[PDB]
Amino acid sequence: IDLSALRDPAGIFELVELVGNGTYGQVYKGRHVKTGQLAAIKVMDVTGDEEEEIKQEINMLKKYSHHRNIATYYGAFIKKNPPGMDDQLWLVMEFCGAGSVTDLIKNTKGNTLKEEWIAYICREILRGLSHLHQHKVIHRDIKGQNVLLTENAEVKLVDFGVSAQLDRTVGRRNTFIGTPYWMAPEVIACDENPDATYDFKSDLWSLGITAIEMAEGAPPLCDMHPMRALFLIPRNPAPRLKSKKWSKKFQSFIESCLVKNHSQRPATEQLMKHPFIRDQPNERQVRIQLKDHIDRTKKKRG
Ligand SMILES: CC(C)(O)c1cnc(N)c2nc(-c3ccnc(F)c3)ccc12
Ligand SMILES: [Mg+2]
Repeated sequence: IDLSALRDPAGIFELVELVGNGTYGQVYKGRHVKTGQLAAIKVMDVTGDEEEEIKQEINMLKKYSHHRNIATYYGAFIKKNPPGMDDQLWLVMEFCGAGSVTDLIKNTKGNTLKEEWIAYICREILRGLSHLHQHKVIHRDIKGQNVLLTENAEVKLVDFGVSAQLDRTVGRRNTFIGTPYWMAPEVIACDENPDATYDFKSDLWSLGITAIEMAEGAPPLCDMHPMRALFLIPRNPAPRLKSKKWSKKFQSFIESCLVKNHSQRPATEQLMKHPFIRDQPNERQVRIQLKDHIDRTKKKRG
């Protein structure tokens, strides 16, 4: 890509406010100057050292974010600064006004979501992942914070900042990256074993952890230092839901994502056939319930 070809955003997009109290770093609520359309705008310095990472992120946004379960890319802008000073890059995308899944859990009594909500959100994440995996992309940072909701309760993935683009379906990677509590054992192995590798199945493990996060309010081992969780994830039994209150169908779905040996872990197509994902006869009411929660939360703040 050509960063020099990018337009200055003045008169096109404007920054309104930093989002989520800094939880996502330099991500802003923005607005189109002419139409008033909202957007999320990620702001970064263009240093010569992060060129490959910036290119990977723009390429993912440009090529794959049109899918209904990914927050859509609107374009990129550059604020040029004088010689010796770093230019700033803006990546502009769809604004998911209802916030994250982590926020949904925080704003729900008992910090636990109903199974029917978890089935709906997991299916939408799996559809977004299936689209990415079909295009040889590994997201590598699936977690509740990167799963957002629109005001209409549509589910959208964000943040391609640590993603990978493979050359073949069976392609492998070895970068130790991601968020510890959600990381698959085979990704964790790359920190201390230089010969260890992984593949796209790592995203399905992260999805299973995200489902536990929605059910129990936090991923397993959340109450421990991340270095201790990294030590335990490869050696502990695969996580399961603690309570037997959950349906056997949901318990079975978690048992399916959370296979430690990734060679034996299912891909998205096999997981989307699971009865927990496949059978959703109340999805219309789930979306009404989610929209009612969204509307109430918006009113409660002021
Ligand atoms: C309302 C909310 C939860 O603050 C929001 C809303 N809409 C978005 N698209 C957001 N996007 C990101 C995001 C994070 C990392 N890399 C990105 F490319 C985008 C973060 C927050 C977003
Ligand atoms: Mg989209």
